[PDB]
Amino acid sequence: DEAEASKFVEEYDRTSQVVWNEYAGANWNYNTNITTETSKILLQKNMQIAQHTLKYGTQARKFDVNQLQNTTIKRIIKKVQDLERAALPAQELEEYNKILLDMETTYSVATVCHPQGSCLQLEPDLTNVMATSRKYEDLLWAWEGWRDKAGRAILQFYPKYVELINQAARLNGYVDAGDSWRSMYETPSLEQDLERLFQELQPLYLNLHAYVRRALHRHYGAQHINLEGPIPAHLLGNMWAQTWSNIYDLVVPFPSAPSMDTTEAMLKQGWTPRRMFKEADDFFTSLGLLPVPPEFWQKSMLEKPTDGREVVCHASAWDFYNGKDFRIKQCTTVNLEDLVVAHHEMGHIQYFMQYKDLPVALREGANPGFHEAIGDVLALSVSTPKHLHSLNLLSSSDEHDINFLMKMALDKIAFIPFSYLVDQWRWRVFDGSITKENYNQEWWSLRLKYQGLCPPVPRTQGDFDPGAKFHIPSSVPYIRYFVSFIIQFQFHEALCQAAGHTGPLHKCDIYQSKEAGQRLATAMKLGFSRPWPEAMQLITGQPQMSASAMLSYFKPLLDWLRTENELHGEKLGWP
Ligand SMILES: *[C@@H]1O[C@H](CO[C@@H]2O[C@@H](C)[C@@H](O)[C@@H](O)[C@@H]2O)[C@@H](O[C@@H]2O[C@H](CO)[C@@H](O[C@@H]3O[C@H](CO)[C@@H](O)[C@H](O[C@H]4O[C@H](CO)[C@@H](O)[C@H](O)[C@@H]4O)[C@@H]3O)[C@H](O)[C@H]2NC(C)=O)[C@H](O)[C@H]1NC(C)=O
Ligand SMILES: C[C@H](N[C@@H](CCc1ccccc1)C(=O)O)C(=O)N1[C@H](C(=O)O)C[C@@H]2CCC[C@@H]21
Ligand SMILES: *[C@@H]1O[C@H](CO)[C@@H](O)[C@H](O)[C@H]1NC(C)=O
Ligand SMILES: [Cl-]
Ligand SMILES: [Cl-]
Ligand SMILES: [Zn+2]
Repeated sequence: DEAEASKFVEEYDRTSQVVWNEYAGANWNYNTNITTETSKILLQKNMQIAQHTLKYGTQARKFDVNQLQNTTIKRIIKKVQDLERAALPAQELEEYNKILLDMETTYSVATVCHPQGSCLQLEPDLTNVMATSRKYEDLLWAWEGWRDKAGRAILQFYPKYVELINQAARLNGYVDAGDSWRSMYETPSLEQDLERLFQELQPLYLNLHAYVRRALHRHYGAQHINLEGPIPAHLLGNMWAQTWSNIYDLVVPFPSAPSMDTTEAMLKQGWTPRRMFKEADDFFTSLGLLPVPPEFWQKSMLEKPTDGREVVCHASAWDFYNGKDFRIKQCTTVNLEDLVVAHHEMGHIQYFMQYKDLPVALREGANPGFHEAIGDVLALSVSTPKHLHSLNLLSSSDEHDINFLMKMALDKIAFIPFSYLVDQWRWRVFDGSITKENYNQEWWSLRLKYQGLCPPVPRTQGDFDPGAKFHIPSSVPYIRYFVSFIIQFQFHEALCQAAGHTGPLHKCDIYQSKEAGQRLATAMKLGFSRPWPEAMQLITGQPQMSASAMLSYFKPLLDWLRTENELHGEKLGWP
């Protein structure tokens, strides 16, 4: 009995390595070269992996995991019993694969055109408009045009996708796809736990929101900003208003303090995408963590091809399940925002390398939020003024300190409500609370409730603004990012303590700390082998998610914001 189970998991492991490697290859070849041909081969590797999954999954279900002694084998088998989409009947599976492809392709190739003028892609053209334009109408053109072309085009697919992903979930024992996604945390209290964390971050977010609102009122005019209302969603420097640091220049706390736009210095000093990834590689090895293999530099796609290929630009990190081949696919622009993204992606690679010797079933983060957090933790240290000066991107006070904390808050704090709301919407869609008649309206009620944003153009029939955000057509869960943004501060706090930092958490730089590296490595090596609180304990010395570290980091800014907002009589929040 125990021996039949051990044999099954050995067979699953050897066979999955091969099939998954093949699938990954075909997926890569489509994502880096969208053609009718690579599309065909991919829809076919889809059948190969589904047949494997069905064969092994059917077998795994014949085991009574109740009767199994060995906890590693019990866990693998329990996981393999979940077939995901391979539980679907053939016709439904083919239909589902095709909608997924059609949605991701639609998003990745959408353009927004001036009439008898040029057509702009999201990366880089529209991204650059939203980051740099300070003209209401130009921002509006890009914000609305993107939703009209990408969002509206996804709407035709999305009800059918919901039906099929929910069907698959039920066939694997869940009540709907959102139940199956939440299950990845193995935490029955997840919903409650996440709300509590979100509530802890409200003082900070509301004070940041009010401060930024006031600054936007100063630039865009009184007739366009209601000081007691939501902020128009196209003014925050980002297509989704999910991060706000591109409007730092409008909101600087101490504009008299000498400053140097990082992005401008990178370009002035001839940085390239390769240099950006090498810098990240260097931070990892400085910690005693693993270097990316030679193969990574040969095979990765670190900038947008200029050779006529059409690609999925949206940055991602890829494991080919052979313990040797790891790659990033990103349409990298030379700027600080993408340096942070590069670190993020390099964290995923780091995780893949750390757990490469586990059985493939356990080759995941402790929970999905841990996978997202690793690269972000190193990027916190990278972003410090001291570290950017060491890279020759900054030439150099309480003034500079508050300025820095505001720059950081515009990314990290502004993202909290956005990252919370995405799957609050999708969970309700999947559980049937939001129908296709109310997709958009319910999105905007959440955008208002959590972020305090309004749409600058009233939405109409046929809009499907969630479709204009990559993870929606791509079927990538989002709550991981909310988790990540909380826990990355816990990890920074712990690692700073392990490295012997004293003084304010925000002045920590863990560059070259082997003590910090070792903490991270022990945790990453666990993969998915143990309940996530064990990885949390290895890093932090305690088992809980907690907002305390993020609050600690930002406390000097909280104080500064409260004093500033009070001085101007701001009314926090909106109706
Ligand atoms: C429950 O089952 C798990 C899984 O077992 C593994 O998979 C099964 C399907 C089957 O094929 C098993 O035969 C197979 O082991 C057991 O967990 C594994 O436990 C062993 C320990 O017996 C671990 O082995 C380690 O492997 C390292 C890398 O190859 C190796 O370097 C380690 O040794 C190090 O320590 C020695 C001490 O002598 C020292 O010389 C060095 O410091 C050296 O490097 C060590 O042998 C596996 O890694 C575990 N595998 C996984 C995937 O977790 C588990 O023990 C079992 N539970 C019970 C109660 O028996
Ligand atoms: C750029 C990044 N791309 C995602 C791709 C995820 C993915 C997953 C599965 C298949 C295809 C793509 C990731 O690396 O987690 C991303 O979407 N985000 C999120 C986002 O931009 O929405 C916020 C996260 C912090 C830094 C960058 C991270
Ligand atoms: C893109 O795919 C086409 C069709 O499969 C193939 O012939 C071509 O060589 C590919 N281009 C690159 C750069 O790989
Ligand atoms: Cl939107
Ligand atoms: Cl997730
Ligand atoms: Zn990620």
